Amino acid sequence: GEFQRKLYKELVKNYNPDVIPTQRDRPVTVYFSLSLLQIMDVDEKNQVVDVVFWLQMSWTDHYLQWNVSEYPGVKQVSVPISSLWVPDLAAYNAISKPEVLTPQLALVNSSGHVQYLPSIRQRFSCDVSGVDTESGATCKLKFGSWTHHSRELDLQMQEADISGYIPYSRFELVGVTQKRSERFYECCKEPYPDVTFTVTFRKKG
Amino acid sequence: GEFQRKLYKELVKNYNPDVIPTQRDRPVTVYFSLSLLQIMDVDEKNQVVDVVFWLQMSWTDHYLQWNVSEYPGVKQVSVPISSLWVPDLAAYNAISKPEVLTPQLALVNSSGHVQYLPSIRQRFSCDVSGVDTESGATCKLKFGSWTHHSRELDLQMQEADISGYIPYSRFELVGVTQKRSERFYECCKEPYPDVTFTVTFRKKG
Amino acid sequence: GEFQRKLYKELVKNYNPDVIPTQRDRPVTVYFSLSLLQIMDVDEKNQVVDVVFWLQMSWTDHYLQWNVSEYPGVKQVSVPISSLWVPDLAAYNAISKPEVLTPQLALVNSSGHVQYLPSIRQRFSCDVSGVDTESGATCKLKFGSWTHHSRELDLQMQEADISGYIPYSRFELVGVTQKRSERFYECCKEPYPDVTFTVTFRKKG
Amino acid sequence: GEFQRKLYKELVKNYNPDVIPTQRDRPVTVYFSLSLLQIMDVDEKNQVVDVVFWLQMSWTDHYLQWNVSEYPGVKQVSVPISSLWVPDLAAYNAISKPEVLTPQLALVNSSGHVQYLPSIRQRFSCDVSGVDTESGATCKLKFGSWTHHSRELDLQMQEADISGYIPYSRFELVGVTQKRSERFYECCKEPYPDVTFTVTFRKKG
Amino acid sequence: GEFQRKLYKELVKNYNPDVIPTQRDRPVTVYFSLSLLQIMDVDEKNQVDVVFWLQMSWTDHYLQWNVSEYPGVKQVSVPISSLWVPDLAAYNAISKPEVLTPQLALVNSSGHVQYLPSIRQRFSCDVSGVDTESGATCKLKFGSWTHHSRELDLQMQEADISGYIPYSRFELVGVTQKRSERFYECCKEPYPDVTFTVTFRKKG
Ligand SMILES: *[C@@H]1O[C@H](CO)[C@@H](O[C@@H]2O[C@H](CO)[C@@H](O[C@@H]3O[C@H](CO)[C@@H](O)[C@H](O[C@H]4O[C@H](CO)[C@@H](O)[C@H](O)[C@@H]4O)[C@@H]3O)[C@H](O)[C@H]2NC(C)=O)[C@H](O)[C@H]1NC(C)=O
Ligand SMILES: *[C@@H]1O[C@H](CO)[C@@H](O[C@@H]2O[C@H](CO)[C@@H](O)[C@H](O)[C@H]2NC(C)=O)[C@H](O)[C@H]1NC(C)=O
Ligand SMILES: *[C@@H]1O[C@H](CO)[C@@H](O[C@@H]2O[C@H](CO)[C@@H](O)[C@H](O)[C@H]2NC(C)=O)[C@H](O)[C@H]1NC(C)=O
Ligand SMILES: *[C@@H]1O[C@H](CO)[C@@H](O[C@@H]2O[C@H](CO)[C@@H](O)[C@H](O)[C@H]2NC(C)=O)[C@H](O)[C@H]1NC(C)=O
Ligand SMILES: *[C@@H]1O[C@H](CO)[C@@H](O[C@@H]2O[C@H](CO)[C@@H](O)[C@H](O)[C@H]2NC(C)=O)[C@H](O)[C@H]1NC(C)=O
Ligand SMILES: CN1[C@@H](CC(=O)c2ccccc2)CCC[C@H]1C[C@H](O)c1ccccc1
Ligand SMILES: CN1[C@@H](CC(=O)c2ccccc2)CCC[C@H]1C[C@H](O)c1ccccc1
Ligand SMILES: CN1[C@@H](CC(=O)c2ccccc2)CCC[C@H]1C[C@H](O)c1ccccc1
Ligand SMILES: CN1[C@@H](CC(=O)c2ccccc2)CCC[C@H]1C[C@H](O)c1ccccc1
Ligand SMILES: CN1[C@@H](CC(=O)c2ccccc2)CCC[C@H]1C[C@H](O)c1ccccc1
Repeated sequence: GEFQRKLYKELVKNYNPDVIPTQRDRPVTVYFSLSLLQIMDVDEKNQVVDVVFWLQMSWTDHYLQWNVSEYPGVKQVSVPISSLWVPDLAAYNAISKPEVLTPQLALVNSSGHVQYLPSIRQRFSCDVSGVDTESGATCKLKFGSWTHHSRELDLQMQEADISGYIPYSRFELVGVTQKRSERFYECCKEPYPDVTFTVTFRKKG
Repeated sequence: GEFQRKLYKELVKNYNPDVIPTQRDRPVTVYFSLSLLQIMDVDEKNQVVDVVFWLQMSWTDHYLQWNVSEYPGVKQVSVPISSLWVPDLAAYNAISKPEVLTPQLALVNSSGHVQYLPSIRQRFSCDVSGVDTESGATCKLKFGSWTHHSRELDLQMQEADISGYIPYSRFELVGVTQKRSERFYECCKEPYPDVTFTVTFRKKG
Repeated sequence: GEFQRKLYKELVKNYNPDVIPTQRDRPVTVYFSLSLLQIMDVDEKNQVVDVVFWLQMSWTDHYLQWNVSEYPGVKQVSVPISSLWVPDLAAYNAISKPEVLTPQLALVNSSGHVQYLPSIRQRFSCDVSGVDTESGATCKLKFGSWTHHSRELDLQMQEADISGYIPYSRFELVGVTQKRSERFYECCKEPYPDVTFTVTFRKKG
Repeated sequence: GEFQRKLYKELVKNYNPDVIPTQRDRPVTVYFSLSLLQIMDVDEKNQVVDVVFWLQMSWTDHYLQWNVSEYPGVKQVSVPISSLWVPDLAAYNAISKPEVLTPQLALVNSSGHVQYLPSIRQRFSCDVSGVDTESGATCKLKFGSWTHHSRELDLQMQEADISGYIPYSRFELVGVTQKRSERFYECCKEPYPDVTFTVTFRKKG
Repeated sequence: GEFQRKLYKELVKNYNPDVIPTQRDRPVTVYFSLSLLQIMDVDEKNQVDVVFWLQMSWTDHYLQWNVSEYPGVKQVSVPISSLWVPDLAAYNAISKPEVLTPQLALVNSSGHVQYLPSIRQRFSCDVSGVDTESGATCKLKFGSWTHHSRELDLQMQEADISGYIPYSRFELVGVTQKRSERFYECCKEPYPDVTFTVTFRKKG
């Protein structure tokens, strides 16, 4: 429709995707979830794990809301992420650039709530020593904002999800636990929240 | 291509390729089919298939129609996909980005019917255990829109053909099946359709 | 440079690189040749041949012509292919993207004749069964417009060249034949021409 | 506050990111530091070392400061590095392109002080012969500006950090030492500074 | 600096990087040299890998300024996007060049440009004699892909083997350089190429 086209036009007007959408007194709450899909490979020589996982990120961008009466049918839109602000979450212990497997698009409803849900393949540093033992190996996948502290970006975990782990992998996914931490570095005065997903796994047999 | 040069300007005038071209608010019906060309490799350790395949996607974009009496010779135009809306179809169980082998061009006729026919190479998660057996290994290649539900994008399948499959391959096709489904996700209130290409194959011998 | 600079401004003005420069009842004739330089590898398990070759494409684009008197001294210009229309030739049986090795520039003279001469590495589907037999293996490299039928794009062979084939190669180049075909598809009224290069080769024993 | 939005647009206004922000014929002082995270691999045949490290770069950009009373709650911004000048530091003995593992953003505070802190994977030419010996192997990681001399870009080093080295690597990090050098080249009229990080390491066992 | 900022603005004004800055209707003279830093690998089966420092320099008359008008500014560092660069091709490369260094050129007030990319690239070569005492000899052939010798005058400077790493498994026996001029039965004018010949053998 032309309404959806006017709306797309207006969402981008006077909008800078480099500007985190805070409102004074308020940090941007970003809800964050990682679903492990497949353990692609263990490098026992170089201490590396290769994983495929589904990230779920959502937050409210209040510069992106619209009155639905002015845009009758339009209740959500699908938008390329280059055109809006997205959390600068970094994989603290990645040793490779992420390979995004899915279309780089976000959903946005009329309250300005954004949902961005990439599927990603990425290699991480990990001690994979015990992978062929009963206890298994344990990898920490650690994520957090690279440039935004707690009072700018409040990173929130959502519940752990192993439901997506492929059942025919040569690795048995023993468990996944998660932890949110606020670290002080002393670059900065402010703490930076990070979310850590702890994956325990072992060779089947 | 004098009339052709005039047409190309009018088509891109006030056109936003981020916007799914609904009307009513009809879903855009998208016709989808996969023709399998070559099974490039099986990874029995990591459970992956490497395949080369030919997609056929077609849909009607109503903003892309013209009066043919106003452009005498012009029945059809060849257009970069970067300038028009294309379905955001994702391979749900891919573990690599799709590698597009063919020119990224679509054919558009005067009533707005678009055809995009890329040949593609891509790796998928798959249990390839029984590839040495006589019942062979079965891989599900699942495709669907990433951000559009049923009432926005009506994904319909067109019939499979295996005649494109290369005959001098080390794998033989034992079975092929396409099938459309409509599932709910924890996600959304609207169902999302998908098309699943199920292929069964084995080592020759 | 004085008139060259002004001429470059004019060639891109009112010019659309997406529009095939046909005229009513006049296809764009595209002269096309392949010169094999080296056979990098043969994959007998996966049925792939890895080749380096030089393509030579030439055609006339009447929108690219100019009056030499108006630009004295300027008889040809070197132009990035991104800025002019180029033939959308695809490698039909390629299983990888082409790796263009040379600068992506085309030479254009004042009557609009374009020459584009890329050196390319690409991998193709092929039955290399006979590579160690020295009746040899035979690969067919197949090329054609992906979106223009023969009354839009008139694909013409020119005599192939093997003088450039590497003499110290692991593989002995037995011979190369070329063939222009015109094939119909159940889809379209108009046939689509292709050029196929048949290369026969064998390991040096 | 929409003061962040106001500030960003002022920062990029009348600003060129290709221009090093010198004042008064005074050089831009760039403070530089390297923290070694992991030695991914040693290639003893081709004499290559593969490493992941964290660079710290900071400097003052006088064009990028703002009076904080004019933009109330804004004390620092997060900014894509393509919108501001950043040091063109190169690894002089790298044998691969640097792979940047983190978001390409820089922090900037109101007095124009910038912090850019990429984590990076890169391979370096290095004599890795002694890696099995007790004295280990020694690799110079040599960095400097590619195009700015001492009087434009005053490269200074802060102290390196081995506290980030992963404890479960197959290589023990014996030590990292750093040294700042400055030399004339016969090529150019002005001298160039460089910072070299000398890494000693051996195989556990 | 504010002088630099407004100088940059002026250099790119009306400037088209696609246009070889021929003046006059003589060539742009392009000075060209190669410094071998490391032989990374040989593929004796497929007959093929090196890391080298290219040096290129030429005058772009469009890029001159008067230093009186820009007091401090004697040279600037610009992205090579923003200016014309030689379309030099590696005639026998079998891979795309991986450019290791920042893509920046130096330009001085006379419009003299220096572009010194460090590059890793694979080349076709008969490496079969590599273990032998006579070694393997490889040719690295470079030249303009679209400009003939009266648009682009390719000239070679002396080669630098001082940068070759001493701890390589290959010993660098010798390097020579030659400028040639070839006519192709197609194109009126000749096209000049500079070819660096590299002889090297396995140590031990
Ligand atoms: C766009 O998507 C977002 C994400 O789904 C969506 O936002 C959510 O909206 C609901 C309802 O407006 C929010 O729920 C509210 O939160 C507060 C405190 O957190 C509660 O107090 C509210 O609660 C209720 O209890 C009342 C009793 O006094 C009842 O009368 C009332 O009915 C409520 O049951 C309320 O639940 C929710 O917090 C947000 N979530 C986020 C992450 O913001 C938004 O509505 C969508 N936009 C549109 C236009 O649909
Ligand atoms: C543009 O292409 C479409 C698809 O090939 C043509 O449409 C079909 O037309 C037949 C009869 O006209 C219908 O029975 C089908 O249901 C149509 N299919 C779809 C998907 O719409 C259409 O005729 C072409 N337009 C022109 C002007 O030739
Ligand atoms: C532009 O280039 C074309 C192609 O090289 C020139 O045309 C050829 O002209 C020769 C004689 O000059 C003929 O023998 C060939 O058969 C032509 N080839 C083709 C493909 O047409 C053309 O003359 C050039 N124009 C100018 C003004 O120099
Ligand atoms: C911007 O950041 C810089 C660097 O963090 C701040 O400066 C340092 O402050 C300490 C404490 O007074 C000094 O000892 C250092 O010498 C400063 N470093 C530099 C490079 O100047 C600076 O204060 C910040 N600006 C504002 C407005 O907060
Ligand atoms: C710009 O650079 C060129 C080359 O680096 C300078 O030119 C040269 O002048 C010296 C002595 O005057 C000669 O030995 C060189 O052979 C010259 N080289 C060339 C290419 O002409 C030139 O002077 C520089 N411009 C300024 C303003 O310093
Ligand atoms: C970037 N840094 C915080 C800011 C900060 O610490 C910092 C900033 C500037 C200078 C010095 C330190 C933000 C959150 C990430 C953290 C980075 C971590 O050290 C790190 C670096 C490299 C690999 C793994 C982890
Ligand atoms: C992408 N997602 C739906 C959209 C959506 O989930 C969603 C939308 C908005 C918010 C939260 C979730 C569209 C239909 C597919 C489904 C994805 C499937 O679970 C999936 C996830 C990861 C790998 C493979 C498959
Ligand atoms: C793309 N196709 C023709 C058009 C067409 O078929 C077509 C048109 C419209 C609708 C459906 C199909 C144009 C000429 C090329 C041909 C390609 C060949 O099929 C093919 C497909 C996959 C691998 C190798 C070859
Ligand atoms: C690039 N070079 C200087 C420029 C310059 O030398 C030069 C300039 C002009 C002409 C000839 C040489 C600038 C500062 C860095 C220095 C680097 C080193 O040379 C080098 C080159 C190649 C590989 C490793 C190291
Ligand atoms: C491309 N060719 C000249 C042009 C030309 O020959 C040519 C032009 C037009 C028509 C026919 C041939 C320009 C200068 C470079 C030269 C290169 C060499 O051919 C070549 C081709 C492929 C791989 C290696 C080398």
